[PDB]
Amino acid sequence: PGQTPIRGIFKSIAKNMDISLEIPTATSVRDMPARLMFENRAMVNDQLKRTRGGKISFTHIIGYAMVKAVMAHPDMNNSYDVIDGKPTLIVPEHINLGLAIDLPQKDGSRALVVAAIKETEKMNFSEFLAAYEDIVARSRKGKLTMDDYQGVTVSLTNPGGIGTRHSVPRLTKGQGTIIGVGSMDYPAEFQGASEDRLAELGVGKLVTITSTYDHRVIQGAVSGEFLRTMSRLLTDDSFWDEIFDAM
Amino acid sequence: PGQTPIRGIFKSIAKNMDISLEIPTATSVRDMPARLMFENRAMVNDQLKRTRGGKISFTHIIGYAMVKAVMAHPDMNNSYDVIDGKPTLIVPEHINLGLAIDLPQKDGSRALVVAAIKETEKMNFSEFLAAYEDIVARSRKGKLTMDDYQGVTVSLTNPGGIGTRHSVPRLTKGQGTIIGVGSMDYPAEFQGASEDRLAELGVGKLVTITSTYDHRVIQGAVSGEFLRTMSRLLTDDSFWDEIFDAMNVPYTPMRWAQDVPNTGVDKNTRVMQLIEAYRSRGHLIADTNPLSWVQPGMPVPDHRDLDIETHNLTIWDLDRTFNVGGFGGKETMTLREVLSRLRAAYTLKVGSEYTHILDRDERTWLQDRLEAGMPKPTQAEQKYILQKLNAAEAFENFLQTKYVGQKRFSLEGAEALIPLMD
Repeated sequence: PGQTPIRGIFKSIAKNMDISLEIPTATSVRDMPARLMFENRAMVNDQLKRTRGGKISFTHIIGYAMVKAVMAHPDMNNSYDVIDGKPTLIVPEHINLGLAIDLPQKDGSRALVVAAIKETEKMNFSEFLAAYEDIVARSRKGKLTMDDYQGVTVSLTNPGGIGTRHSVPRLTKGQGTIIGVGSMDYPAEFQGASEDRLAELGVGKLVTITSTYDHRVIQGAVSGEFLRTMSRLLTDDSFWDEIFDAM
Repeated sequence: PGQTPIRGIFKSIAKNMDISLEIPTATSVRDMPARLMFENRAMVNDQLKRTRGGKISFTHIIGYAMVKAVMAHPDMNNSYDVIDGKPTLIVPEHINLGLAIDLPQKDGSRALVVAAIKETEKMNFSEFLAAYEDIVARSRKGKLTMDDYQGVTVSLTNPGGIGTRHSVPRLTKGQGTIIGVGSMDYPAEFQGASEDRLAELGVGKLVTITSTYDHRVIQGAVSGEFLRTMSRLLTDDSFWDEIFDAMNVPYTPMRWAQDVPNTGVDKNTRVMQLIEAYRSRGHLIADTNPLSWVQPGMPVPDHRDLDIETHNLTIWDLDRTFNVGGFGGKETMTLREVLSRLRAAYTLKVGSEYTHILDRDERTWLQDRLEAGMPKPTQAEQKYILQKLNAAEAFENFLQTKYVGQKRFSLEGAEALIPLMD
């Protein structure tokens, strides 16, 4: 009980959130079928088991879909800055994707950091999976450099791990959009029904995806079209042929 | 039409909303099943009706759950301030819960104010309900002081009263989070379906809860875990045992489970087995003891036969209809009505044992008279019972007063013997 100064990484988190108050933001929300993800993921993991490989996750698949969507709609990768006292649009060279890694510290307090997968627009699924697992692996062993925390152009967060349905997050300075992935579960009006009855009707599972963007450089129509493309890819013949070919 | 200056309480509301522009905020949204709330609330209100008490609401239950959740995740009670020009985290002593009371004024314009229930982390449900009703009562009579509007640490709002599904509200300076409660209703794709069809499928009702927090001192993971805990409590065995214990209700609470298929032994067979169990063994849970006393060294008999789980039935069967074979003078009935009748006949102030009798005509005579119930007595009859009770107690007290040491073997404690013999 009482007052105590903020020190350390926590002070840095506080200062950045204060700076972020000068970004005008809007949000879009869309819900998508998730049945084909479950099925096709199971098929890939059966192949890996016989070849004594690993295991792919839902974040891997949604991550790759997000990259393909940004390529289809490049405006989602731009940002805003005032340079020499004039308004300016900034168009980067690469798509660098930031992952929200929740890592406990030596003290015993959780802190969130964003590490980057770099040069993602010249990768196939095999290459993408390797880069992802590289960042995660080095984080646990404590071998991340200062270069890994620089140059992020677009971010991904996953509040659906705990079981949140969707969120409205904050955007940090230097980026144009942040994407959020919600719970993959039956709606709550069906959480007491029998399996037999759900199977008869033909009820599937959901995933809800959000987009929070800077309104000085991205308009609503672009954000909507971005989410429509992601919805199409996760149920598309050509998308799953690429992944199967590569694995 | 035109321009007019803002004056009064409205000017204060305007100024505070302008100050609130300097808080960085984020929001989380989660949807939760609400069937067990409906069921267990009905059971509590039935107890209060017989004891000429009041009525509990959904805000009371969600309020109490919210307090328990903040205790489990204390970071949700903290706030931010700059003191001597340095950033600072503030950790309060108590959990003071603010209620959004919409009260019309003398003028005829509605205004919203936040009053506080104080020191909530050292309360049980009985105490909590009293404090809640205290604040509400004094608000209507216009007897709130200035101390009641100070020291709020966390707030609760209810936009679902009108029927809004969810909201994204503003956070005021001095707090860390605000919680919002949305509509408790079927989704809009089911608002034209039949009751019969919804009952067959097993569709329940929702409640959507939101959390808006200051991101300088609370992170997203904490907010998510907070909502996960609230979801677990509202469907938890131990949570509903506390509430039932505190309100003095004698039954076991309804439990949470999945709907089961009508396979193997049919469900009509199971409802007939439940009727037989209450007729045979219902006296084991009847309200026949004036004291709340269990003798420490005596064995307690098993009475698992009297809960619907042992007969493979669930909350999802309560509004379905079954063949009951003349029970209650009806050929067909719902499981809700069956349970109601059984409990009224075999679990109140009279407990009966008669199923061991071998003759069929004897059994039927007793069964018919115990299920019809006790007829309502006239006023003359009622006054006659009061005269006899008075005589009994008065006689004992007279002898006590006039002959103190003398041995008499009193009937105090058992004065109902006189009207029974009469």
